[PDB]
Amino acid sequence: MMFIVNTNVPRASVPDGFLSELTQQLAQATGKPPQYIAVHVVPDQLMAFGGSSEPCALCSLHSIGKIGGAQNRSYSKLLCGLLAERLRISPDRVYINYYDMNAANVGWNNSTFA
Amino acid sequence: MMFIVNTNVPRASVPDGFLSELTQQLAQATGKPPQYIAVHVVPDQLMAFGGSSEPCALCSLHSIGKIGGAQNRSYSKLLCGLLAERLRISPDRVYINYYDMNAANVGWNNST
Amino acid sequence: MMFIVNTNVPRASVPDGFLSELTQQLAQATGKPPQYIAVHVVPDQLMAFGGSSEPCALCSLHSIGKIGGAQNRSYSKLLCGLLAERLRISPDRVYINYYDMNAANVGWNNSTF
Repeated sequence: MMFIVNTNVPRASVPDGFLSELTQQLAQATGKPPQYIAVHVVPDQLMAFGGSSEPCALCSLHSIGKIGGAQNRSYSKLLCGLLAERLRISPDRVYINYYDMNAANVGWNNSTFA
Repeated sequence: MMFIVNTNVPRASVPDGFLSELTQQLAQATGKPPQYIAVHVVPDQLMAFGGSSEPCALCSLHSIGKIGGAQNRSYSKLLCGLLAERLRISPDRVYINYYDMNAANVGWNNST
Repeated sequence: MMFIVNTNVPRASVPDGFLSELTQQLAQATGKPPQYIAVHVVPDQLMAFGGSSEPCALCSLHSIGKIGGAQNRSYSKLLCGLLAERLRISPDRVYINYYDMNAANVGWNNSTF
């Protein structure tokens, strides 16, 4: 599983420990063991949301399964909550794209997961 | 809706106002209200297009609907035109990937 | 075809020829002429893989065709081999997402394919 956050919040506002927090909370919310979980945060980006350059984030969560209607609602509350508390980004200036990956289309260590 | 541009053009070649321009043009071209449009530009990238390091761009347009055959053609003309006039990138060195997102797979404001 | 690598390896550890090597190897592996292949490498990223900040990569390969079960297994070998030799990333710390793109959903040169 992979979680990516792109944000115009400066690097200095990302707390020490944020990646660890994300890895642990995602493991807890999805049930995936943390060992299979990757996390990627990209600060200081040039972006706009609704024409405004106030703090925002564009994110993506890729997973083989564990994606659907109810789950994604629950992840969006979790992740917007984390972005608001830790990076001070308003939840209405966050988008998160969810991707249910086919195991045949995910490579890892010289093979795929199919 | 979100539009992302990754390019090897340096930051100083991105005009002031380019993100506002993109937002307004995408609203006009797609009919989405501008308040739902997010834009993201990433300059100074390490990339190659066809083995060459001359100016290029790799882009993505994600939208809940408003994606399809004719529409994507029309967006590619708009967007390549913008990248050419504004960033001086040749249209034959631009790729744009279009994604029709399911509303159930887009989170926003604590929900989907 | 486009291939993107995001990694926490610093920019100075990415060999200057890496982008061209990727282009050429992908052309050979997929049969796409190299003039159609774009490559993008993003170093110095803030990332973790399994909670650990040791070298890792998150990658994507997008292509109109040339994507499927067997092909993707083959590309993962090719690309883990390259990342291991050139960026010294362990292959068990690489994810690659593969995307078979509809030609209608790829723009290029003012139109789509």
